[PDB]
Amino acid sequence: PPTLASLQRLLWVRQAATLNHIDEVWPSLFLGDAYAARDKSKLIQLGITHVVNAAAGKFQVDTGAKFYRGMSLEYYGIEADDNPFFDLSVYFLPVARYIRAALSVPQGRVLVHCAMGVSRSATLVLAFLMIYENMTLVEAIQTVQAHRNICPNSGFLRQLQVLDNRLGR
Repeated sequence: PPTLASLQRLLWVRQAATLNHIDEVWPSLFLGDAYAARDKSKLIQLGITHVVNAAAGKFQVDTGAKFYRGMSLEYYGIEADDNPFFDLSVYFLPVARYIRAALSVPQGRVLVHCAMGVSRSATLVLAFLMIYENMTLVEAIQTVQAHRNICPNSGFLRQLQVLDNRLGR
């Protein structure tokens, strides 16, 4: 049973010098930023079939279904703030399920992005791994963090612990 400090330490202890716009963090599963989000072309390259906008909203990364018009891809918008007091966890299961049914598609290649792809979307990716890849939070992080610097905020971490916990039992 880890403490917060241990996770944050971990989140610190393993971080490369730079951060890219997108990153395959798991087979057919990408963590990206809003730049990569609107990078229609690389999207094409990568063969993304599903975009998870965890920074969705007119007041945030307002890409929506319309931005991808003509493009052969499906969209999920989650109107979340990167605030410790924002309950991302209410999105934890449904998104795990969304991402799951996608990757279950042969072509299934999912992008999960927020603004900078390190916290809000990072977190939703974590939960998915714990929930559907049989991982734990630390394992999730070590796995994910092998390809992309991440750092869910304290409250998102606290959110994950709880999830780790429900799953422990």
